[PDB]
Amino acid sequence: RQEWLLSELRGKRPLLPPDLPQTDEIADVIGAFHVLAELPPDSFGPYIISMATAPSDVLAVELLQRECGVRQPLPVVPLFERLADLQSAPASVERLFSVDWYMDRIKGKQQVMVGYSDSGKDAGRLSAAWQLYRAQEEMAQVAKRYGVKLTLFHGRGGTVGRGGGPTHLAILSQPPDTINGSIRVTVQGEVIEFCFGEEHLCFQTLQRFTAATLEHGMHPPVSPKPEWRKLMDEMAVVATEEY
Amino acid sequence: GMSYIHETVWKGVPKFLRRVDTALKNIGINERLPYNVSLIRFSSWMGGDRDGNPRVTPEVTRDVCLLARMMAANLYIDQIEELMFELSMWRCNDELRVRAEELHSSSGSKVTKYYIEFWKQIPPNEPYRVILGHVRDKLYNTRERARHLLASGVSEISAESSFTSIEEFLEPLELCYKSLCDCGDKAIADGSLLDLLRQVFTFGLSLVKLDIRQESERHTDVIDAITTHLGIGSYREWPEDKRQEWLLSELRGKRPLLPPDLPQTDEIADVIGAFHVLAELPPDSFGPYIISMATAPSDVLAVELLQRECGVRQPLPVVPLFERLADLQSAPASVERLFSVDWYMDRIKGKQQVMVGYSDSGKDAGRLSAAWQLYRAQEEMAQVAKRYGVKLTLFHGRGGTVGRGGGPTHLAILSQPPDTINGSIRVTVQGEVIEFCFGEEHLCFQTLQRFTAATLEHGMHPPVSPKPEWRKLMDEMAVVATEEY
Repeated sequence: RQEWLLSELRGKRPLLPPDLPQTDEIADVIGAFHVLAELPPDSFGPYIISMATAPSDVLAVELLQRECGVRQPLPVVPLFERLADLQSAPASVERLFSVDWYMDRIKGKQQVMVGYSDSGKDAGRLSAAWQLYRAQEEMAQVAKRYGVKLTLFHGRGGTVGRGGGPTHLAILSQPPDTINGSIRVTVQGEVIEFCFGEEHLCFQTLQRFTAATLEHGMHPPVSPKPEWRKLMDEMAVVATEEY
Repeated sequence: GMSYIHETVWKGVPKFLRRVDTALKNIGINERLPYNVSLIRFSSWMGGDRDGNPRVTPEVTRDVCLLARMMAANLYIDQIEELMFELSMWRCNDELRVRAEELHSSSGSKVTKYYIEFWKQIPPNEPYRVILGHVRDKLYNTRERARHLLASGVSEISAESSFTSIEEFLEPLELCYKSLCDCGDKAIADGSLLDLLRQVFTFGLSLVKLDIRQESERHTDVIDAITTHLGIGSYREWPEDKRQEWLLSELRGKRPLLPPDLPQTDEIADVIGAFHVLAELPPDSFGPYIISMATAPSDVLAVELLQRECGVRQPLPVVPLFERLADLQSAPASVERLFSVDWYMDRIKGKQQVMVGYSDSGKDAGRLSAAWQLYRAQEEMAQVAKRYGVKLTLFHGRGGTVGRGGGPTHLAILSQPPDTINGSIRVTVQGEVIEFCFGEEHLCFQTLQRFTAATLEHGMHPPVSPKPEWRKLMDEMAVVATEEY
């Protein structure tokens, strides 16, 4: 997949065939790619590939996008949500930084979302929670190694079950040196009423984020002790087992 | 050249046939000639032929081919407008009765005050006037549709609101005929109705089909730039067997070759342009796509590619132009080599056509040599086809003066090898001659008469085949002639 896609991306000759048949599904996706072509570049965020698993997953949207004609190809970002993908994530991320082509189009910046909702679904809460830590822990290191301004998109839910909880507490419970510059966070419907229902609520919400986020940078939390690390890893498998 | 169509040939054709009917009955055949059959058809090169003439840009074709469609639309209206006045019968087909009633409740509008005749809604009491009227209205949008298209960029008038195909225009007409013949009144059907029906088959929706021409070395430029750019060699420097390989792989393929980032050129584009327009306009408004000075079979394929690659619904057929002496000799060669390509031979579907030029042939060699050479050439070519079971039809590039292959029509047909016409032939009416042949009433009637009478006879009573003796002397002389010239 990587081999082919990569060469195809370096080619000059078209691909998407006119006579190509189309499912009620193969259309809903190819059409969407066209709407992005029309609308202005400033009105779009990134293209997030749910259930991201391997480096090809990204390269595929990198292609489909140019093969459907797009001025400013939205940036593509992986959504490692299953425990399996989370563990492998750090690899994927490094691989993508290995492909000269990508590294050049990346321009030094890179984003990657990480789900909490489904993540805690396959594996227990404790396990998922711990895994996510390591996830962003290593990912950062990888990035850092290639000098990439990796920023993480946090798919936090409304309930503790989907990664919910007090803003500051949360941002606090994240590996030191992973936030610093930027951070993205979701506000699941119900939470919007909460976090931005009143004016005093809004002001405080803005207050919370910018504050918490500022501290985590200049006053990072403590890095777990080897002993803690080990015992965590352990309780990790035991928590999924019973799960 | 159009002036003749809507001034003498338009109302001529129908009359010519009426006589072809009277003749048939005089020989026993108590049946008119089916209106679907078309004894004579008119095509044009004005706007399509762009070989060596830069002024015929791809837009020129859109314009001329659009304007011509408006003229047809216009002509037919005068036809229908009156026809309505004639078919005032009420006794109709069980089938027409339905078709009519539906259009009655569907219209419901009658406020068309700007209509000189048949302005308020037509009662279903007059079945045919009902359907005819409908056909007329759709005809107006067809005329206006084109007007706007020509005037501005587009038209408010919808596609479905107008006639886009000949079948769409025949179904209603044909209906009336059947209805009439069925409910008795056949004679009344065989009247103005029969005439209009014939016109539609002869003239269609665009007065005349339009041929297209362009020396192949241009098609080579385009294909070569496409390969160079994509990083796969220079199509130019490719050996004929190589080109046939690549070109055939492509035709078989499914993945697009035409890169959007392709570096255009006034000419590299001027040619792509042409193809695009071919896609825009209807499939019917065109004739064949001729390739000047095209030799090897790769030359016929390179076009088969570009057509589809530049997106063409019903890609028009390709026909070579053998004119220079040399090309006429090695003519049956390239011909056979071309029937040897499975893909081609397969999409061709038996029918094949090649054009033989009469001007340059005797320019480089004698008139005698050339005259004999064109005979031999189209003689053999007729077998290289008969052997592969293909209905090859010849396009004769006959001029005005004998020096360019001209001369009396019946004599010129009679001078053609036996068994090489069989009711299928295309002949050019070079500028000046158009005046000569269709300038007046009787004049036009003679040209049509002459052509069909000759072509008919040349088939059922062929000319003699040259005795071995003659052939030898002829071949020998031809040499002396050319050596003398």
